[PDB]
Amino acid sequence: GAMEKFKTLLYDIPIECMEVSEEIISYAKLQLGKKLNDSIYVSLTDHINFAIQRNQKGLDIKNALLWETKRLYKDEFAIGKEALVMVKNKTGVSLPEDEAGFIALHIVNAELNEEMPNIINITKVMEEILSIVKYHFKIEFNEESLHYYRFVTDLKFFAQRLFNGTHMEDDFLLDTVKEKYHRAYECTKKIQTYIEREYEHKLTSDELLYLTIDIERVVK
Amino acid sequence: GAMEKFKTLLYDIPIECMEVSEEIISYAKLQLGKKLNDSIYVSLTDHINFAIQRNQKGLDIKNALLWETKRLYKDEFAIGKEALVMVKNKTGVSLPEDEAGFIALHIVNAELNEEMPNIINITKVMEEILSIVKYHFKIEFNEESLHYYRFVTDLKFFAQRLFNGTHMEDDFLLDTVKEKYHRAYECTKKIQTYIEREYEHKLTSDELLYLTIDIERVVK
Repeated sequence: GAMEKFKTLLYDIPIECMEVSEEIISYAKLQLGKKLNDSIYVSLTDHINFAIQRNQKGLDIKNALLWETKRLYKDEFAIGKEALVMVKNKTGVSLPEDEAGFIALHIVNAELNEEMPNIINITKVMEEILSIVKYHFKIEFNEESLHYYRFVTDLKFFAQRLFNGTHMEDDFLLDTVKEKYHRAYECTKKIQTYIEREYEHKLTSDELLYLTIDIERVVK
Repeated sequence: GAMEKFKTLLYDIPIECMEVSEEIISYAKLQLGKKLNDSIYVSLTDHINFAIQRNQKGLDIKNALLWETKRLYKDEFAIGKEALVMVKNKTGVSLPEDEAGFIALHIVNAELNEEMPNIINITKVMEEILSIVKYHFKIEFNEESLHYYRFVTDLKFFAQRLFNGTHMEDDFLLDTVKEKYHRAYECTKKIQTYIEREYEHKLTSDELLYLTIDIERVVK
């Protein structure tokens, strides 16, 4: 049919692919405890089928977002890791960890129809800090610059740490930027105080250093 | 059917969803010039359908990997951005940029059956630098630590810059870490020389600073 490709997989689907897809999703539902978009069954059936085909032809894939996925979508990644074990059990094929990341993203997609609290929290703090810098210097960001990319990535790092409750050193590296980049540091202090008072969270010396350099790079 | 969910979408698919899916994929193929897994038609039909449903019920989604996607999958993200325009043209709905990121990842998935040169290059350089640090200190990395996460993220940043040919300041921030973290800096110098000689690429003062701090944090 001319419209078959929009709604169904266009090939003879191996039963084993459907079996492992169901096994993975059953485990995902057990761990997450939330409803998942039924299309996850289609997406994983197809994904595992071609993941195996790639491995069989000697193509070892690489996932550019592997580490960020592991950190930001910890629960989905854990399921993705177990999924690779299930695939090995079913087919005898050992897929690279990179595939656990892609499986994790398929699960995230199936979860998009309900709010994701941790993501909302992290993005909220990022927005708040960006707002402080914009207002302090009365500037608009060049969101295409590599410096802005570094800045926003650092802010996500900070926000993640804040909501993970992870507790951590040496101010020697900060005392130096304080002198040369004093204007940027004035804003760093405002952010430090805001975060400590609003979230009872203390940024580390390293975070304050990165924040100061980031502000200097993006504002100048 | 008991197996329908593994191969087809389980609902009355709006014709408009298939229409915009085809429009987006036609453009993706025009821009990328490569073959795409036919399942991309199913994935995007379903994705846009629920993306619109989310918007209509007041759920504004957030994409935790938005910036990394924009940077690492530039071409796919550009298509994702244009896709949001096509969706607006078809339905009158303006989706958040976050959705452009998810659309980009669906495209990346459809491209996984052929090598992706840029990704291979970036990951190769990351591996080479990690190898230098491991061999220099005769250590094994605690890949679960936040310090390792920062380290590997920085390495990807460096590698991306290297293959993007992006040219950029002040060594004052490096002269300081040279004294306190001298052992780490000895390794920073080896990496700097390796990258300059092997790739004709010069790391910046900022990159050398981050690299030195990263090594100190991960080794100690």
